[PDB]
Amino acid sequence: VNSFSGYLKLTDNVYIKNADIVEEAKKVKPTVVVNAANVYLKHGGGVAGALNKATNNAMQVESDDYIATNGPLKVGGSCVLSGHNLAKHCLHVVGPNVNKGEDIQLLKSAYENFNQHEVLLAPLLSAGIFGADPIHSLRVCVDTVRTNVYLAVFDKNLYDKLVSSFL
Ligand SMILES: NC(=O)c1ccc(O)cc1
Repeated sequence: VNSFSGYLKLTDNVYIKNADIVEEAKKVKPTVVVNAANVYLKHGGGVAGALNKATNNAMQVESDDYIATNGPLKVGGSCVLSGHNLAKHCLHVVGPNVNKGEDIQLLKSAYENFNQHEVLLAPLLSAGIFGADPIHSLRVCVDTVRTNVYLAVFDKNLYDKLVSSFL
């Protein structure tokens, strides 16, 4: 049993809810929240901007030190950093950004990072301002992630379309 409430069960391991990923983390304090990161960990907008704002910019300060030491992530890659006031840990995952011309085949590699964690609160990778089709992102998630993933879909309209089109 875990603390996640109000989710629709899609598969053995994938759950979905209409929720802003920022308010859900604050309520649940999950072990792992996933950030929709870029390779520079520049948390300007989208999910990353919202998560970072909720940490009062502490996520960005920690991230800048991580990049100064390690250099940029890979598209499809990840790093584990603090969850600050939102979670124990934040798994910063880089899905391909279609609005930068990145290979959508890298979305499966991105979701493979989730398998290193038994339970996660996450957004749909490469959705929103990353430009991918969220229906596709959900299909890759279901077909790639084997650990227990709780997806927060911000758009009520999109949430309803994802559920009603799910195979
Ligand atoms: N909380 C927000 O402002 C936000 C922004 C983009 C998303 O994809 C999800 C949430």
